[PDB]
Amino acid sequence: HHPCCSNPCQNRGECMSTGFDQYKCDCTRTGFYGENCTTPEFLTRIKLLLKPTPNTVHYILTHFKGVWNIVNNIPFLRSLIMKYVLTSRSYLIDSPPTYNVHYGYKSWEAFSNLSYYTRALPPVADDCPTPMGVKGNKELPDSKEVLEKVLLRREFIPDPQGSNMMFAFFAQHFTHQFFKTDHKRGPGFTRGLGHGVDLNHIYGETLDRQHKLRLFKDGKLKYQVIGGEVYPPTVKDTQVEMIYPPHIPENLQFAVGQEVFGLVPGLMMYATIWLREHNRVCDILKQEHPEWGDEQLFQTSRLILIGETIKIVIEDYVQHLSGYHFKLKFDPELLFNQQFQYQNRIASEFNTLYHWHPLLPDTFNIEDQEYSFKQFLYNNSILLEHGLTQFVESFTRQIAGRVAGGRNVPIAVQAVAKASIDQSREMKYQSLNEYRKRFSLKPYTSFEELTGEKEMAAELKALYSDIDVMELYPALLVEKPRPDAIFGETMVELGAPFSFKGLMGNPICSPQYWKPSTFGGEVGFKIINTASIQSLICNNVKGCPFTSFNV
Amino acid sequence: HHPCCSNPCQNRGECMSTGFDQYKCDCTRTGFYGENCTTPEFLTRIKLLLKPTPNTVHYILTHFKGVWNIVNNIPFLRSLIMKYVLTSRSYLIDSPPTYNVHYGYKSWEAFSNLSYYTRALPPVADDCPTPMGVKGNKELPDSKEVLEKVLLRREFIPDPQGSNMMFAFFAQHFTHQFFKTDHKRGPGFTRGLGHGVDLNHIYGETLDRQHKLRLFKDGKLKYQVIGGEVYPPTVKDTQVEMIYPPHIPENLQFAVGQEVFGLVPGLMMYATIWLREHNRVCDILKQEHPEWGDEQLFQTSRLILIGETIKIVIEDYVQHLSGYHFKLKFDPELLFNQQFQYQNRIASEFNTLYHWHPLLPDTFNIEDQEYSFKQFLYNNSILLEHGLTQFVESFTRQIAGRVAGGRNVPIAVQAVAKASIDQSREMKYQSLNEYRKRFSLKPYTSFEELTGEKEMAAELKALYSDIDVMELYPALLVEKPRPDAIFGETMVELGAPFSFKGLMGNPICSPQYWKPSTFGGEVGFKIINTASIQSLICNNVKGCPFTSFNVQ
Ligand code: COH
Ligand code: COH
Ligand SMILES: *[C@@H]1O[C@H](CO)[C@@H](O[C@@H]2O[C@H](CO)[C@@H](O[C@H]3O[C@H](CO)[C@@H](O)[C@H](O)[C@@H]3O)[C@H](O)[C@H]2NC(C)=O)[C@H](O)[C@H]1NC(C)=O
Ligand SMILES: *[C@@H]1O[C@@H](CO)[C@@H](O[C@@H]2O[C@H](CO)[C@@H](O)[C@H](O)[C@H]2NC(C)=O)[C@H](O)[C@H]1NC(C)=O
Ligand SMILES: *[C@@H]1O[C@H](CO)[C@@H](O[C@@H]2O[C@H](CO)[C@@H](O)[C@H](O)[C@H]2NC(C)=O)[C@H](O)[C@H]1NC(C)=O
Ligand SMILES: *[C@@H]1O[C@H](CO)[C@@H](O[C@@H]2O[C@H](CO)[C@@H](O)[C@H](O)[C@H]2NC(C)=O)[C@H](O)[C@H]1NC(C)=O
Ligand SMILES: CCCCC/C=C\C/C=C\C/C=C\C/C=C\CCCC(=O)O
Ligand SMILES: CCCCC/C=C\C/C=C\C/C=C\C/C=C\CCCC(=O)O
Ligand SMILES: CCCCCCCCO[C@@H]1O[C@H](CO)[C@@H](O)[C@H](O)[C@H]1O
Ligand SMILES: CCCCCCCCO[C@@H]1O[C@H](CO)[C@@H](O)[C@H](O)[C@H]1O
Ligand SMILES: *[C@@H]1O[C@H](CO)[C@@H](O)[C@H](O)[C@H]1NC(C)=O
Ligand SMILES: *[C@@H]1O[C@H](CO)[C@@H](O)[C@H](O)[C@H]1NC(C)=O
Repeated sequence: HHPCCSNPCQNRGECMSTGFDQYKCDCTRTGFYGENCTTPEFLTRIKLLLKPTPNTVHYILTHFKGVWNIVNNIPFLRSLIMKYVLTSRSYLIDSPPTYNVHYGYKSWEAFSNLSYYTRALPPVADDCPTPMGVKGNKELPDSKEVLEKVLLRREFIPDPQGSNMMFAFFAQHFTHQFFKTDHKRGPGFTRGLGHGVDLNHIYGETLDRQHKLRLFKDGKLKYQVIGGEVYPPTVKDTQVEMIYPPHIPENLQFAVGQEVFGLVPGLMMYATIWLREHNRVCDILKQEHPEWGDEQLFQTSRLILIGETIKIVIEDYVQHLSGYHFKLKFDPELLFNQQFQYQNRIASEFNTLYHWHPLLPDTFNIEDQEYSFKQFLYNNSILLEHGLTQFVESFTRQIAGRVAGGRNVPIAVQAVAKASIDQSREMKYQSLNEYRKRFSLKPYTSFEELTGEKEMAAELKALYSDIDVMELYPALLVEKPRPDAIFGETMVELGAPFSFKGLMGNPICSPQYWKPSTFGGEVGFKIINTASIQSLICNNVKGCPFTSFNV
Repeated sequence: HHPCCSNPCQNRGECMSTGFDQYKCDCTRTGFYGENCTTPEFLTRIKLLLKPTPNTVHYILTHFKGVWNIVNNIPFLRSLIMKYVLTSRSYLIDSPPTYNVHYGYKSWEAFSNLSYYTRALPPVADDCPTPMGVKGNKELPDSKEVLEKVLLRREFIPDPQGSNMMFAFFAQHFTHQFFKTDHKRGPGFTRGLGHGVDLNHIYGETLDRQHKLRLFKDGKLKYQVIGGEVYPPTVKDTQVEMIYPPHIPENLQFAVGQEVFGLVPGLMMYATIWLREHNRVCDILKQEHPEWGDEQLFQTSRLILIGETIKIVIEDYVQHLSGYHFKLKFDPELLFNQQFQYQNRIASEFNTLYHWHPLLPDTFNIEDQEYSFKQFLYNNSILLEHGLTQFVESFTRQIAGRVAGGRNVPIAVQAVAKASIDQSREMKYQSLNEYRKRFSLKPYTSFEELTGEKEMAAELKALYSDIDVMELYPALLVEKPRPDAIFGETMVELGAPFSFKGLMGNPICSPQYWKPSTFGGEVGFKIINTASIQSLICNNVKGCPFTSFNVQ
């Protein structure tokens, strides 16, 4: 079998076979040397002794509110701190991208083929004696057993950080522009060839699909008006393929950028909000530029909406998730003096970690109604009956479920949760602790240390036997959360690098794009730099209801 | 008409319409302010006072040969100079890329659509009152008149720098991996979706083509043996589509990565050399890794060959071309402490400036024979008859034409030269002087200053009237060359930025790829760092004939 099965190279060393049963480690630029890149250089010794742990930093960022208030109101310090956040996080990501499901060594095929998700760690070789390499049993524990013992919800565990349904559907809507798995090809393949925040979930992945969705007047998107209210246009009207059960009434077959968005009325809420926003921006730009044509109005609006999305994601969405007293900032200018690659490739593991199915409530509570999953799935009727105002008001009030801490996956989505385990096994994922080491974390030494608890830990110990073969996805959902937090350490420490890299790595953040002229002048530039989730809803929802990502 | 037609914004300022009759210039990070970004900031004033002109820097690099001999032997100093050559040139390129033929403003379509060539300068708007904007006549001069008066070869003018036929065909072979115009769509569109040095002209653009060219044993490419010599396989054997006229027999239909390489035996020469190199590297890698399979051997060989190619392009090809006494260096590590984007998008203007048709000779001289264009085109029998050794020996000593200086396009490719002018106009290119300002060069004030001469200058003046409506491509071919040199100023100052961006921007040059293990260990890595045109030929051509890019 492959000599690198045991994962012998440490500290980001590269393993290469040199014979049938011999390997070598390439310690180039790791700060380490020796056979396995474990002997630190003198400079690395001092860097290690002085580096605070992720949990220490977390404690500082979530405490001393009085100091942060001062720091937040001095732009020089705010910028300084945000600059460090962006750079230190992004440095953990290979960019240009490296491995994928089929390639555990660098290759031109792996670099150039955009159909693959990329990989932060190379897959376990096909001939390895063990699923995780050399450690553990000949098979991983049964998929269903792990799910039932440790993942499935008994009683609803609300998020202590206060995340609501506005946050939960935003997460789903937003991420489904870059997590679009090509199930025809396999779990390691993507249909999102733009690999980032391109807004294909609004505009369509292809030019053919985009042009069917456009009005070709004033830069706007097609729409229908039901009950005086503006909604996405119809499948029949546009000839835009969508996924719908055969029984859905013609006029509730809404056509939007992303094919799967008719599945959940919560996604159509955001789909409707964003379509209105685009046409609102068209109106603004037509005012500033009576001379512009349909095409330029459309493209400029799209760039503006990308900017708005990135702004909201950092300053409202990640801000909420973090729990920090420090106010995160969206400012491309922070990187203009830094080394940074304005490109992104979506990683399979980033897809895997974002399976936040525990966020889902037991029922979806609109106005006086409480809908079960069966009633809510594929029911755009609910959206038309209640309206966007009521949707926002209700979902702002409804608490979401806790992700870490264990046992909070709703049984309605049990098949999806199991699929996450099975597919990551098909894609030969390395172990939790291998991923922790990859992102500068200390490997867990026991199951009890993972869960901060005894019962689930005991169950897991019987199932996996060795902590060093525990699986990434299940561990993320059972991990001891931070104090009164939605996530545990591994979720934050892996997720933040991928996230900031996808956000800042956008062409619009690059110096030749980050100018008012790109967005139609100061007016369009202002729309981006003052965007918020509140103003998104205020501008596009009748009655301007209060909203936020917390209850 | 569009308010920005007159290109009012200077120094990289971006023009935006603010009404039917009005514009605004965005001067962000240009170092200038004011209505048209022409009022310099204080720091900018100092920088402009102490900045040498491209001409004086060229002088320094082409003189003081003894000084440069010392400099070339001081690793620290060589690194410092080479580092500045890379950075100062690269900042002239937009990366991520901006405009294209359909988009004079920034847009997601322009950014994300790999089928377009990008544009260093936005096209002239569709409703502008003149082709160049506001200046000059309603119509440009007849391109046939321009071609005939100042472009067409009278007597052959040899290159003073001594470029040979090895250099001319290497240029053609190398660049045709990334200049692959999509004629079914138009001249602003490409088929090279990799936009750089991916070696698709060897391995194929798509995975289907690659798999048909591969042997699936030992990482190797399919081949055939003719008279004990290794050549590419046939169309019949691979089912690989190639462009060949009907009269070409089955056995002479060689199949290579790039569809058009059957056109020219000089191209098929390099195709055969590089196929041999691939299979040679596979042999070496199998010796180091008897445990590896076919797929890893193929892929790792591809990565090494990409390395070899960049190494050769910088240290042999650009070196010869530059005329410098300073030794250029391929070293990715020079950029590791620098702000640099490891990505590339091929620019339409880079394609246009690379139409070096004056390089071509009147006849192709192999051993005893002198083949006309008609006898040479599509005639791979010439290659089998003489062999690679005689091809290398013959092309090494045959001189190429001078590109700049006028009247040196061979009449055989008359139609191709005219097409370069026509297509430029079709793609709504801005004027020569606009492109010069775009690259920090002084605009020419007269046709005489452009040509350094009187006869062609006056003909051009009668055709164009105004120096500010002179077109880019004709100007490059008529421009006053540097002393005893192949190119004029505009060719080098536009060409170099596009070039180093394409070479260093390649993912293998990035810190995570530039490691011995990417290339299968220290042996594989050393193949890259010791690669040269001579060694490529020595290892792959029987007898190891001597070669270089100059006649000597
Ligand atoms: C954080 C947002 C979020 C939530 C709340 C969520 C909870 C829900 C939910 C309840 C309303 C429904 C009806 C769905 C339905 C689906 N989810 Co999500 N999943 C979410 C983010 C994801 C991710 C991540 C994937 C995997 C990527 C993929 O398959 O495209 C996913 C995939 C899907 C798929 C494709 C099948 C597969 O193989 O994964 C279906 C169907 N969906 N999930
Ligand atoms: C620098 C290398 C080089 C040389 C020596 C060269 C000299 C020669 C030559 C002598 C052997 C032959 C037979 C050809 C034949 C052709 N050249 Co070149 N051209 C070259 C680089 C180009 C470029 C640049 C173009 C523009 C279009 C493209 O490459 O897609 C070109 C285009 C072509 C085309 C049609 C494509 C188009 O213009 O759209 C033909 C036919 N060829 N040319
Ligand atoms: C990058 O831009 C290319 C040029 O715009 C584009 O190719 C174009 O695609 C359009 C729309 O798909 C094609 O137009 C089609 O229109 C109707 C659809 O009903 C059909 O009847 C026609 O057969 C036709 O295919 C054009 O053919 C084509 N335009 C060209 C070649 O100039 C690419 O699609 C873009 N690339 C991506 C990835 O989006
Ligand atoms: C910056 O813009 C240019 C536009 O090219 C210039 O406008 C020109 O000024 C001429 C007089 O110097 C006028 O005849 C005419 O209005 C205009 N020319 C053309 C061809 O449109 C502005 O003067 C200049 N502004 C500044 C402040 O320098
Ligand atoms: C580098 O790593 C290898 C493998 O991880 C180490 O070799 C193993 O060490 C353990 C000691 O706990 C033994 O049980 C194994 O049998 C050893 N051999 C193999 C082939 O796995 C090696 O010691 C490390 N080298 C250094 C210098 O630290
Ligand atoms: C990217 O990779 C995929 C998978 O390797 C390629 O799809 C394969 O293409 C071959 C030959 O074209 C088919 O025989 C296989 O069935 C495909 N594999 C699948 C569908 O999983 C794909 O062609 C590559 N993309 C590009 C642009 O080269
Ligand atoms: C591909 C484009 C990327 C878009 C970004 C998508 C999602 C961002 C949100 C969550 C990512 C997952 C975990 C990060 C959790 C908290 C962030 C705060 C940590 C920090 O700030 O230190
Ligand atoms: C994808 C791009 C690949 C690179 C293109 C390959 C070769 C470029 C060769 C010539 C380009 C035009 C003019 C001359 C360029 C450099 C000469 C020395 C100038 C310098 O060094 O200061
Ligand atoms: C409500 C749906 C959840 C079904 C899970 C039951 C199957 C897994 O068995 C679990 O064993 C655990 C031992 O620690 C018990 O604490 C759980 O109650 C039990 O569910
Ligand atoms: C041999 C010296 C070249 C003279 C320069 C050409 C001047 C115009 O010669 C033109 O070029 C072509 C050449 O066959 C012909 O097709 C045109 O009919 C002819 O007008
Ligand atoms: C559809 O949703 C509506 C709410 O308007 C509800 O009355 C109905 O029962 C739902 N239908 C199904 C099949 O769930
Ligand atoms: C092709 O070249 C061969 C030499 O190998 C020569 O004999 C023949 O005449 C040429 N064919 C044509 C059509 O010019």
